[PDB]
Amino acid sequence: MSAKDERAREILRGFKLNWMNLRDAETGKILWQGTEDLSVPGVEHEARVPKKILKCKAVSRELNFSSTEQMEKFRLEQKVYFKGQCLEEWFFEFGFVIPNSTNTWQSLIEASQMMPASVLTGNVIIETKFFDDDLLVSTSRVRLFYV
Ligand SMILES: CCCCCCCN(CC1CCNCC1)S(=O)(=O)CCCCn1nc(C)c2c(C)n(-c3ccc(C)cc3)nc2c1=O
Repeated sequence: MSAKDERAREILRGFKLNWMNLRDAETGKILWQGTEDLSVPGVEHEARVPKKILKCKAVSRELNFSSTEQMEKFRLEQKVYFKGQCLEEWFFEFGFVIPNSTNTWQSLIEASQMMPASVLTGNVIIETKFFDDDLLVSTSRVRLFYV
């Protein structure tokens, strides 16, 4: 293959998403805790989160990942699909990743066009594109329910 395909596969085979917390950015209280690897591609993951998260002005997303491979510029492109059409796009950059390292990464998700939980629940899918700089490594998807 292009050998970039092989590098991308190398990075993916050595990557794990170990845990993720979603916090109310006002209090730090944990609204949702996940220990399963919801970055695995080729599946449609599901996350059931408390509907009150929709009333937080901001959510602090704190995750922990491991990577056997070095990355020059680990970053995410995330698309929020509502009823199959892109509603919002998020961009987050981690930067350099030491080979065989385990790293905690905090990002703030900030807010309007806010719809009720009954409308959003089961109709929101987050597509996450995992890049090292300009190299697309993987794409994973999670469907959100607001309970
Ligand atoms: C227009 C908005 C409509 C929809 C609601 C917006 C979403 N809301 C945001 C708040 C903001 C403040 N106003 C209220 C709403 S929300 O419901 O609180 C999201 C909680 C967090 C959503 N989330 N969930 C999971 C499970 C994620 C995973 C697995 N990965 C991931 C990371 C790295 C890799 C490699 C792969 C995947 N990233 C995830 C992620 O971002």
